Amino acid sequence: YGSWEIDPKDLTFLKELGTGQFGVVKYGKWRGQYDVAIKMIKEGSMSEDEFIEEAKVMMNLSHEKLVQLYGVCTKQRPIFIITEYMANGCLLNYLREMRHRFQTQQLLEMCKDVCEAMEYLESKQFLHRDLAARNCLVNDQGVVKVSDFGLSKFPVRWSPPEVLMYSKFSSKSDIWAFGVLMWEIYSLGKMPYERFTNSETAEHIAQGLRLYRPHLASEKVYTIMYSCWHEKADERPTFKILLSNILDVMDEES
Ligand SMILES: Nc1nccn2c([C@@H]3CC[C@H]4COC(=O)N4C3)nc(-c3ccc(C(=O)Nc4cc(C(F)(F)F)ccn4)cc3)c12
Ligand SMILES: CN(C)CCCC(=O)N1CCC[C@H]1c1nc(-c2ccc(C(=O)Nc3nccs3)cc2)c2c(N)nccn12
Repeated sequence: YGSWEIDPKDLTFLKELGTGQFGVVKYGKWRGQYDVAIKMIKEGSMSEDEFIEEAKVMMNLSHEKLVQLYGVCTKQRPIFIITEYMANGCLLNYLREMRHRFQTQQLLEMCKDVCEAMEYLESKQFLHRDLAARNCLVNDQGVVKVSDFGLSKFPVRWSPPEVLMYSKFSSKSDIWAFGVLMWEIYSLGKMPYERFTNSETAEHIAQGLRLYRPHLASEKVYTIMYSCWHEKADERPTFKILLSNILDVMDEES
């Protein structure tokens, strides 16, 4: 993989962070100085050679609000993925930690960070295909970044009606999921439609049921997340519009 190939001799493992979706993740250093996360691609977990379109995606996409790939160690097994280190870990766990006592301006900033990454992915005509708080990470400064981008159990509770009924994926199904991710942020990590199963959620969504306004979301913030859930996909905003709406609310409320 040319310049993306990292020499595993340059890595030093400092602590196991936990079992990531797809293998063990560890905090470590590159050439003793740079902080990195090291994902060990689990042995025979998914397909490899042909499935390495995910590395082509990680190697061609780059944004300040996307978790950055630094390199790979593929001349060995298990394969290592070296990425930017996100000290506060997964957004969903970060939201659930009641000790942060978040103010609403901090929650809207988390939405803006994700919206910026998504406007960038929209501009490259790329679909995340699993946008949710579980796939976002938080760095030491509280900056949220989107990870596992377009990786590749179906995320029923983040899907619009046309996806659940017809597998109609579009930029608008990522808009819908983003509205659900804003709801996860403003509810401090509640499971969307927490009283329902996936099957009950799909039928209620087809019937026009929508997630309620979380207590911490103002009417203006709620209007932004609710605009992502229009039944007609063409009536949902673009990520550029959502970003301008979020910036307007931050200037007004803050
Ligand atoms: N960069 C990270 N920093 C800190 C913590 N991190 C965790 C924690 C694991 C334990 C759970 C538990 O608690 C918590 O906070 N969690 C988060 N995962 C990642 C992380 C590291 C690397 C990747 C990664 O390699 N992504 C990738 C890989 C592919 C590829 F190549 F394999 F196809 C394609 C697309 N994306 C993903 C997440 C990171
Ligand atoms: C050489 N000097 C700078 C040493 C810096 C220290 C260094 O080399 N480090 C520190 C951590 C692991 C290792 C490492 N980092 C990277 C990397 C790649 C892209 C961007 C980026 O920002 N890309 C963007 N693309 C578009 C927009 S921004 C940032 C970093 C790479 C790489 N491509 N191959 C091998 C090793 N690599």
